[PDB]
Amino acid sequence: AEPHYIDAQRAIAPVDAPLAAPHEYAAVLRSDFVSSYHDGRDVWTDEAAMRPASAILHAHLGRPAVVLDAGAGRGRDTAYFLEQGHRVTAVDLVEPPEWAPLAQRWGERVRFVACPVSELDGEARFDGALDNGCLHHQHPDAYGTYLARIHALLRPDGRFTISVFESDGPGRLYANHAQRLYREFTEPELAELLRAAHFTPVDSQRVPRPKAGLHYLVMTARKTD
Ligand SMILES: Nc1ncnc2c1ncn2[C@@H]1O[C@H](CSCC[C@H](N)C(=O)O)[C@@H](O)[C@H]1O
Repeated sequence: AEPHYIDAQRAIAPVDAPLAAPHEYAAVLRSDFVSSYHDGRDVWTDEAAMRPASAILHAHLGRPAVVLDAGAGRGRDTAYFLEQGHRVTAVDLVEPPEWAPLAQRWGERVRFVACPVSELDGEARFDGALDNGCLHHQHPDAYGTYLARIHALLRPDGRFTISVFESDGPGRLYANHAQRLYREFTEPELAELLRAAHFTPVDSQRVPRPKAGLHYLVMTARKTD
């Protein structure tokens, strides 16, 4: 494992020290994201390779439905889902200004919550859920609880689409300069993670990131019976 650029601006380096505890890490996570959005360093928002994941989830729903956007950022995917007729709940640690014009355009069809995914209450509220680059930044000890919340929030026939950084070789854990964690996955590794979280993968796509010279891995799953 060697340091490498993960996006236009950020080089990430393999973690070699003991990780910050999950409680401390939550603050590191919020701090980096709020600074990045404030500064306009959210280079993911306008990356063209980020657009296929939402269309993939819609294809697996096939109808207007109720969709959770977990880690929704500025709302690009939320707008995409609303344009298909979905009702959407968008959740993020950081509330950006762009949620207001979206609320104006879509009214009661969109709901926004500026909270961690883990704070979402309820069960069986959504037909679909999209994680477009959120899970792969969580503390590894929090993957299970994060995915279990998604799993519980989905209805029995729910679909979950997740996009992560694709690894070249066995996936490793890295950190950016602000100490945000980045996990890259192989397809077997991501499938194994989902199966352990009681999801059964039904599709997976390697989405090129041409300007970054990398790929996203976009996997869709149902609940395991
Ligand atoms: N535990 C958590 N709960 C809610 N949002 C989180 C989170 N951890 C990270 N995030 C948010 O996850 C997003 C990852 S960046 C991707 C943003 C958006 N999905 C897009 O497609 O552009 C950031 O907006 C970050 O603030």
